[PDB]
Amino acid sequence: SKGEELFTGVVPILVELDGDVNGHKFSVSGEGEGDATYGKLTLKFICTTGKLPVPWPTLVTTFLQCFARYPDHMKQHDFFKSAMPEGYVQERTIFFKDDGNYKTRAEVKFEGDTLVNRIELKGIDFKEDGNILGHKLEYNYNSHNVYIMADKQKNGIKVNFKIRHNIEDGSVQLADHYQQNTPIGDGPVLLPDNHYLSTQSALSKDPNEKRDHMVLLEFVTAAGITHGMDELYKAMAKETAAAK
Amino acid sequence: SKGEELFTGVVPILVELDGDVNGHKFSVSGEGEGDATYGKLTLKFICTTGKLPVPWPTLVTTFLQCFARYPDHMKQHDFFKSAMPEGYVQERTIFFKDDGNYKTRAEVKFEGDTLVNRIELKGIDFKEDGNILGHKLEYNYNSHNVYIMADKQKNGIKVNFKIRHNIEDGSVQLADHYQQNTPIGDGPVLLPDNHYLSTQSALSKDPNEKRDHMVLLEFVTAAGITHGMDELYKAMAKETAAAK
Amino acid sequence: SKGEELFTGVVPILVELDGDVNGHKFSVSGEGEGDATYGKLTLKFICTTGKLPVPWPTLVTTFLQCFARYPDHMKQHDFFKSAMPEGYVQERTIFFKDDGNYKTRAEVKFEGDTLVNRIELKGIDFKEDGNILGHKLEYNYNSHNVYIMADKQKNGIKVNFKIRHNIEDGSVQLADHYQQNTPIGDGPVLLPDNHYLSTQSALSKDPNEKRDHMVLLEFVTAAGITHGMDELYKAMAKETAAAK
Amino acid sequence: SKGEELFTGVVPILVELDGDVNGHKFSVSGEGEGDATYGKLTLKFICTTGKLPVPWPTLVTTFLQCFARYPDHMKQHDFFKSAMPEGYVQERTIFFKDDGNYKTRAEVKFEGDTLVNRIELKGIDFKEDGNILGHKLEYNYNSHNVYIMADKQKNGIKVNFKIRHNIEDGSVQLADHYQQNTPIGDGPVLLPDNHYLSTQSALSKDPNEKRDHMVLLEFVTAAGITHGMDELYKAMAKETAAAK
Amino acid sequence: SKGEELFTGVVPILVELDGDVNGHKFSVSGEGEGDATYGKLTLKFICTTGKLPVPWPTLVTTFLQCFARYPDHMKQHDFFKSAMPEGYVQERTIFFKDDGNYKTRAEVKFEGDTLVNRIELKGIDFKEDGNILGHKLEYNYNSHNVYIMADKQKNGIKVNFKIRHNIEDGSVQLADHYQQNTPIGDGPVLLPDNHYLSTQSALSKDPNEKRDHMVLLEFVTAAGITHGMDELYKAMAKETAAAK
Repeated sequence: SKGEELFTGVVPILVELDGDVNGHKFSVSGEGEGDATYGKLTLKFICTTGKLPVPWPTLVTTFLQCFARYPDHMKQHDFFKSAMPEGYVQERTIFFKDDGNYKTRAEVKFEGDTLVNRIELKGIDFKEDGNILGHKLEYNYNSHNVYIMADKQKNGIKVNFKIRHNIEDGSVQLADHYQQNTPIGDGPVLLPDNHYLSTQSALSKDPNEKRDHMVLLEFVTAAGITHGMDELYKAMAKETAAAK
Repeated sequence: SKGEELFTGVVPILVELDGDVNGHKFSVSGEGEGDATYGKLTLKFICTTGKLPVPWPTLVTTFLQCFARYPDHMKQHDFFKSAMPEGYVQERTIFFKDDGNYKTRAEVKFEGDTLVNRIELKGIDFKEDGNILGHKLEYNYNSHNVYIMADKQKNGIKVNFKIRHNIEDGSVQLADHYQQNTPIGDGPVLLPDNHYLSTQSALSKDPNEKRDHMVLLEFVTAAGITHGMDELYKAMAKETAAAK
Repeated sequence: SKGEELFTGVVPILVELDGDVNGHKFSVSGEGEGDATYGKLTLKFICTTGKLPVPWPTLVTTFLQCFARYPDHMKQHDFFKSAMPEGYVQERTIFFKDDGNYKTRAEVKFEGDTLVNRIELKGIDFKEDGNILGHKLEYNYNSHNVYIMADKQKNGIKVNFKIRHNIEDGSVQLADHYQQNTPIGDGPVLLPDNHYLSTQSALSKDPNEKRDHMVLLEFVTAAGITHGMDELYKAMAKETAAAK
Repeated sequence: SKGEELFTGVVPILVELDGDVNGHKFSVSGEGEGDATYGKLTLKFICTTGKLPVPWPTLVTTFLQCFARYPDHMKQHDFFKSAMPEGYVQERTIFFKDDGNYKTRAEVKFEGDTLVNRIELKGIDFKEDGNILGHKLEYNYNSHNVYIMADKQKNGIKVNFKIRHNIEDGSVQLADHYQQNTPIGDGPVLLPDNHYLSTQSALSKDPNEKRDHMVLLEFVTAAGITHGMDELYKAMAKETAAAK
Repeated sequence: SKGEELFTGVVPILVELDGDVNGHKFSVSGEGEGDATYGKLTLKFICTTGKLPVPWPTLVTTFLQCFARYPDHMKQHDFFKSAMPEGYVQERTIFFKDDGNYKTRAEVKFEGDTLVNRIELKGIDFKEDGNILGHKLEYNYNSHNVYIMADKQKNGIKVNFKIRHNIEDGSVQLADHYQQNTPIGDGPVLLPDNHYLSTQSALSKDPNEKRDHMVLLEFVTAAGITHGMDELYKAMAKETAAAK
């Protein structure tokens, strides 16, 4: 598509979030850059209202899947870039097992050269003695699979995945993500066949930063559709010998 | 600074210009809004004296750099907002290659909630057979780099840049801009280190408007100072593996 | 309209008020200037009968909406200037919650180069132990919205708004304003569609002045009617990329 | 070393090349996978600028020696994997006998899970009537020996080899390769003793692909250092009988 | 056949095994070379997971019958080489008398110049006080006969044999091997008549090796089909005299 051409180089990113979790109001601003050619993301997030009332790892998925690397054979399955520059609405409900939930609405689009992610988040039913409000999550991040299917009825996609959050004691806190993406523009988009994104993330701190913050490095590659060239490679491997 | 806090939301803008180019007297009034959080400007200019005697693209730079987006790591380099609300004087000489020049003086400041840009312009030595008085400039606008340095002696900044004006035949008309900004108030300002602003502009017409006018959409982002976190991101990229 | 042309520059203002509040007779004379191009008002009021028997903030709204700034796209909604120079009658009833009321009649018109506001005020049913006659109002002023609708039957406008008066203890004293304006002249006027005025005011004292007085600085901008150019700006923002 | 552990499974590969040969600008993007356990490489290259201005076989050596299979007894001689994940710089000059030369600079490293090869190529002094710009090379590939020595002075390796390119008429076009590899990271690397890599390659086309492209299947095994167990095997062969 | 031509010289071998015996997980990697012209095999196996949980002699048969020497008169009976380079699947159940069993699945094929044997092994019902988990097997190996018959129904062969494992006390532990081989490719293979392979093996240790390992030297020759030239040799032996 035309949208994919906007991602050939390094694109500046701006993330803005306004949240309420059990009545605790907070805001986060993030800046960084993305290089979709390598499915790469480098971002630094600052809590602009003081101390973040929830663990930073609970916000990773909320805080730009258009920066995923789609292999050549699978380029037609990239809904995210096809919706650009007009962008898309990304909606989620995140159910933390035996705890509360986050409900988010975001708009991801270009504002000049910048790719902007503006998010509204509401969290409810969190337990004061639980892992989230108890800040019992390790400051690290697992590798996940993000499952994508077309949602023809809504001219978009339905996305589902379970994130694993390591807890201090060695247990694992699960968060079930129900997601849907819909284009903002009225133009045609690419609707994909079933596939997935393979994610990997590193969390760190900027030693110079005094504000409550998170440094995120993330790599995302699409997978799940075959390139159906196994029989070609097999023929060549034979040919290696057919003459030898 | 305190001034930067005046730019967190959408700010109404009012622009007023009085000009004389080779004795042709004209006035322009502009209205719009700015959202510095996204380095974004939306303005509509009307020539209130009839037909504009010069091409609209020659007036773009004259017709609010306080609406630029300064990345978090570079906020201390934003002279423009630090001078607010008292404002600043912006002076330029614009030398059109092989043609005349414009000399401008403007005062940019708040008047209540409105950010006001009041400008005096004098143009001389323009050739009647030239690109400017000949109206040979295409109604479009290029992307430029605006170089900024501190001017400690004047408690302000010195700004320099060359704009490229596309001509009907495919040639390019250059305009060398020499600019200086000085605070109006007696309070301390932020004096920056060398950096630049990256600009992008779109010119259009309001199909309903009968008066001679210009619709301008502009995005400006500051750049040039590093965030010096390349070695941190490198350490995390290693760590991605150090345990894997 | 023709009337709007009388407001292009700085216009001198003269305000004269004669009042009776619970039988306390007083008079106020004000002088200043208005610059409607910037929706700006600068006035100094003197109580010419001695000590003012009521708090100065209760008289702010009574003591020239023709000095409001109407955006270009909304100029046809400016009743106030369309009635000039003949002027208009401005009538109000101001109901102070759990206290008395003011009933005012004013004539706003040009007398030579001067814009004159002559007012008759009667206040009744004020409580001697209340906030008004008790002088419990803070010497400051809030920002309000003044709602305007056409009153075709009377060839004028109906105006309604609630002012918030900060009280010493931190409570807020409300004053419900019911207003109507009718032209003095027999000529056609501009009757508007529903809109509002956004007001902001600063109260201060002249350190040299020995008389009971008030210094007022006020900015008023009309709003509420869209410029319906959001879809144009959206097209340009796309075009920014359509070629890039 | 630690780096060798990154190659135990199937690793995705991404290759990006930007070239200029006698002023003809071109770019190539390649994707595939490597399984160093079997010294195996499967890659598909696309010319993203249109028609490739040179024969595909001239680019094979330029377009990931870390995927070579080092026998157990020789694992300490694998510089390529020891430099990972930080990676290495690979520089070459390729002198085509009686024709021009290519000068290349590449960076081979991990970007998340992907092994990336980014290359800059400049070709000069090619003859318009010659085998290269004449496209007289057969679309096939010979088996070669790649000679490796330590370069202690540069903390890397020096590599030298001659490739044989079959020409339409039955002649053979030689290309002398002068190569050097240097680590990107500041950590210790394995510096080898003299050895070689034995290469075998098959070129094919994807019958479904409309773009100018090349499918490559390649096997590389290190050799040249003895396992010095010939005398042990000799003793066992004797023992086979010593009791019989 | 064509496949036999791949075995005229020394062929490098790579063996990879993943096993589970009574829940003990282990892996073995082997490297060596084969010279089928002389029915000769030289291999060194390393346990890559630590200590091997079973005796090395129990794994000999699991850890490349394509390296057998078939006499000239019997070349048509060599299924193993006829299946090359595509290779074959080799499946076994090995029943250790009065003890557990191993079930194995292997794929034997060329990967470039290397002959690869990749094996999955599962062992169950082994007695903790028995010879296998008790490590009571002598580190030596007997000479056996491997009986081969065509399996037309499966386009392959059925193989059966009993191995003799010397025990510390002088007893002999038997292992009944039930084997089947089926081609991986869809091309025709040589299906043999009934015959056998005569095997001889020597086990040793590499005195320099610190890892748990096994050095294997093995010779295998096919037999069982007569060359039917006994009557010719008899005629010549007569002729020796018929003239003398």
